[PDB]
Amino acid sequence: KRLRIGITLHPYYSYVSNIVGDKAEVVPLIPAGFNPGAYEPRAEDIKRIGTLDVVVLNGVGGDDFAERMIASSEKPGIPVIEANAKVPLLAATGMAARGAGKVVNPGTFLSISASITQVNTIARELGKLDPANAKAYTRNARAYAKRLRALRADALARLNKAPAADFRVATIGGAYDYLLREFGLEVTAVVEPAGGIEPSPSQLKKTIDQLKALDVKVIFSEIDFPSTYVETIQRESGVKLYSLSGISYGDYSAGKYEEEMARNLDTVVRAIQES
Ligand code: NA
Ligand code: NA
Ligand code: NA
Ligand code: NA
Ligand code: NA
Ligand code: NA
Repeated sequence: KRLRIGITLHPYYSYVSNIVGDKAEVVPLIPAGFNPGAYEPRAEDIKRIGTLDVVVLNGVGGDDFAERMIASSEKPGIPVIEANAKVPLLAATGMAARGAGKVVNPGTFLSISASITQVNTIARELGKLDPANAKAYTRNARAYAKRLRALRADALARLNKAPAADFRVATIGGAYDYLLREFGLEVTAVVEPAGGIEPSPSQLKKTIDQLKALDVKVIFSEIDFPSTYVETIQRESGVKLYSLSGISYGDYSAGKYEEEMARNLDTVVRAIQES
């Protein structure tokens, strides 16, 4: 009776939940506790696609697993929502991105303005599939966007207090590229991620060497290093390492996206205010 909407990544559960409310069912494609980098979808997950009416996709490199799961299902021609259709995309850069054939950065969801565009795109397409609830989906998308804009405005107001020189930062990877660009942060250099969260002494040395060579004091890292590594990096290079949430862990909830974006924007503001 109610429309059954498939979702891939955690932010899309928040988007769809806030758009539909109780009027439709929001169905995660892959279970909570599992990251699709790497996790192999079960027959149970593929069978579930046969119970859905539409699948919302990031569709720009964030959820390639979803298109493969759909092709193997009982509904390969199921309606799909390309959430990023109207979102201007950022290039994926570095040795790793080039070596993987990655053209675009898919983390559009870490931008508030991009999330608003995706929410409006989902709400429009959902109403085409379920005309009876089209008015409600639009009204909910408007209320959701309003809350999201207030979050963007609040962070932008707190950064307005800070001088333009403080906005010169650097990164380890490009995971937060859409967020940093949106909040007017100038990325001086991008240090290529080497060796994971627990790098070898040789891999850590190379990172510290690349960091001390920089003229910035704040670094946003894609790699969430344990405190001992952070402590060593900071003491040996004089930079301050900050990590943000990629909104990809634990339970699916309607509030997850906004709760974690609030915190990410708190870290960015704290980083610049402390510099
Ligand atoms: Na990716
Ligand atoms: Na489509
Ligand atoms: Na990345
Ligand atoms: Na060494
Ligand atoms: Na720190
Ligand atoms: Na759930």
